[PDB]
Formats: sequence, structure tokens, C-alpha cells
Amino acid sequence: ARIVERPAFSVVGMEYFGSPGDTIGQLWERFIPREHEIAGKHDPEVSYGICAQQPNGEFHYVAGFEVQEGWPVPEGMVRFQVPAQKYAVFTHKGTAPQIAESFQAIYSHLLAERGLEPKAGVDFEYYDQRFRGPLDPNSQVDLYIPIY
Amino acid sequence: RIVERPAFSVVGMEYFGSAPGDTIGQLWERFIPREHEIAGKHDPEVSYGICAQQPNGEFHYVAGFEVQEGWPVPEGMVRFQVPAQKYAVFTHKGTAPQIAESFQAIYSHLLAERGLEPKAGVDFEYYDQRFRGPLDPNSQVDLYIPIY
Ligand SMILES: Nc1cc2nc3ccccc3nc2cc1O
Ligand SMILES: Nc1cc2nc3ccccc3nc2cc1O
Repeated sequence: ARIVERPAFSVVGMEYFGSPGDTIGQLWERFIPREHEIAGKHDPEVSYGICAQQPNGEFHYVAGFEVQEGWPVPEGMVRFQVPAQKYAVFTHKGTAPQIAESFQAIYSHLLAERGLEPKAGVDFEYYDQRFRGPLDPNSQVDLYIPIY
Repeated sequence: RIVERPAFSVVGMEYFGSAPGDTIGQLWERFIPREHEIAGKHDPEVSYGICAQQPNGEFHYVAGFEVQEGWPVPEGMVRFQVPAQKYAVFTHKGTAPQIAESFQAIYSHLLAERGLEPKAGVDFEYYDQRFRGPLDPNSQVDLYIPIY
């Protein structure tokens, strides 16, 4: 795992709430045809799966792009602020639905085995050109885990 | 909810992230018609989704039943030893695939918010009669998280 610090950054995209009928996979499927609408992209080759939490504890997910500030947020989309954090970066090898299994393995075992101490914040999936499709077993996705 | 349990034995079928295209959902689908084969069940109304770690580090999963010792393990099934542990028990409300989202929320935020420290071990999903089916949003499943 790689240790990285990043300043705060802005993400624009479409969101999913853990509390009816929707899924993260359905979120990405409806977002894909609309990704080109987002102006101000830092890097259109990179997308994010933001795993955040509402104050009430509800799981909150945003599929989006890092953007320079000051450009529009399209209809049906939202801006999300990722705060400045320090991260342990784990490379997940497998499908997009298997990301959930990697999160469980990381939090339940891999952090402690590496001596990395998690710090509650905003986690994210980092999709670059190593991501070949949601069901490709050879896809890679980096998982940024906030740490002390 | 804080629960201590002694060690117990679980018999059932395994999921490895290595079989391309296989999923935990398909594991349960192929396990369903064979559940009746397992002798020595503690309670056939309860099933377990064991989230464990292989020696090499991957996520490993067992769908199974708690059994008294000394009965056979059917062909294509395994015995899995759950060690004696202390657990924080969180009730997941939603579909079975959404369990993954609850695990991420619990480990990333909810444990720290409750003052609980995770203790790397064996996690499990606890399915009782509150579980209506894998894609029913009205289902409930208890998540047992090992802690100090
Ligand atoms: N029945 C299912 C249980 C699942 N549990 C998970 C636990 C951690 C990470 C991902 C998980 N995915 C599951 C999918 C299921 O259909
Ligand atoms: N592309 C996907 C990412 C997912 N990330 C998750 C992170 C934590 C818990 C469950 C998750 N499920 C995902 C499903 C996806 O299709």
C-alpha cells in the first residue's frame, strides 16, 4: 500500500443514497452517458466512486469527476467536497462489485496488518485506464482509505 | 449491541474471488437446494455469511449453517471454525448486496463513533426469519463485527 496526502478537491457527478430500488451499479449505468456534460474536468481519464457518510450514518456514494471550481453542475448532478486527507492506497484487482469485498478485507484485516490506523472521513475508489469495465476480472481500481 | 460467543462450527459452501464471474449471490443460489443435506444443524432457521481472510490475504466467504460437531460435511462443502470472539452487532436494513455498504459504513465511521476498536478475526452476516430474500429492501440481516 502507498501512503499519499492530498489537499481538498471538488467532485461533480451523480449520487446514490443507501436508504429504494437503486443500486451503485445502476448509478454508474445512468451516469456513463452523461459524463461528457461535466465541464472543468481535471482529468477525464479518471473517475471517482466516493464512499461518504451522512451525519445520520447513512451510506452516501457519488460517481463523479474531479473538477476545477467555478464550472456548472449539470441538472441531476451534485458537487461533493472531498476534504484534505492522508490515505493508504490499496490496488483492488477484480470486478467493480468485488470492490466491496476489498473494502471489507482492508478494514477488517489489511490495515491492522500494515500498522495503518483509519481516520473517519471520505473514502474513494479511483478509476483510471487500468479499469477495463465493471465485470472484467483484470480491472484494477485504487481504493483510497483515510488514515492518521 | 455487544455480544460474546464461544467458538462454533459452520458447514456450507465457499466463495473465492478467483473464479471469474462468480459472486456471493450465485454462491447462495447454488447453496439453497443443498442446504437440506447438512446434518447436525443448531437451528435451520438461521444461516451465516462468514467474511474471513485467507492466509494469503484475500477476502473469503462461506455461506453455511451452525452445526454440532461430529456430523458429515457434504461433498462440495467445507467446515469452517468461527473462533470465540466479542462482537458489535449492527442490524442491516436493505438488500443482501447492500450488506457491503453497511460493512463499509460500520468500519469507516460507526465503530469509531461508538468508541469500539475492531479486532481482526472472523466477521459474519446472521440471517434469520427477518431476512425475506436477497433483493428485498425490507429484509434485515445482523452484522457481527469482532471487537476488543
Ligand atoms: N448475500 C450477500 C452478502 C454479501 N456480503 C458482503 C460482505 C462484504 C462485502 C461484500 C458483500 N457482498 C455480499 C453480496 C451478497 O449477495
Ligand atoms: N462500481 C461499484 C463500486 C462499489 N463500491 C462499493 C463500496 C462499498 C460497498 C459497496 C460497494 N459496491 C459497489 C458496486 C459497484 O458496482
